[PDB]
Amino acid sequence: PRGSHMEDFVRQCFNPMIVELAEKAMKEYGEDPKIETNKFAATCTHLEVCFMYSDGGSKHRFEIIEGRDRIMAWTVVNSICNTTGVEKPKFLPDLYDYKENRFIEIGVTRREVHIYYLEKANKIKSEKTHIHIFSFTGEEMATKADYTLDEESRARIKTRLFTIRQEMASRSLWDSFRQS
Ligand SMILES: [Mn+2]
Ligand SMILES: [Mn+2]
Repeated sequence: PRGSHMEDFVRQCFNPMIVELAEKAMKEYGEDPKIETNKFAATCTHLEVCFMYSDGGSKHRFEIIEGRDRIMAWTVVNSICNTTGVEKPKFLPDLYDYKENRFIEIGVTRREVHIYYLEKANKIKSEKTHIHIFSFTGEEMATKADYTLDEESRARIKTRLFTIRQEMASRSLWDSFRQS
């Protein structure tokens, strides 16, 4: 195959359960983790960030949409919309907040945080879908300046993102990863 250094780093940087879910998500979209290795790394990163995020709240706060099968992911969205009356989002969100009663779109970008959110806001164009963006530089940006979780839970996410960046840069892999 294509013995890429990025593929072997991804498999040692993320735990096997995350790597397996990212592989299933890329193949479900008809893409190869062995060839498009940058999206392989990004898919694993978005996955771990979403799971660290759901771990920050109370025991029953979040329903995790990301990481499920696409058909079942929309099934839980139906049950949430049909039991709480919240409008149906057009695009698949990542979580649902049972405390604040809204869906959450979590993004991870290598550019400045207001770039990615500005694109996500245009694409979403829903209504109450909360947007929370993280950067690889340590910045974050959320809708209405409402960051949902307290500072500690968001801080350890920022620390992990910068650790992944350092490990990539130490392997001469950060430059190509940033240009995508
Ligand atoms: Mn998602
Ligand atoms: Mn997202």
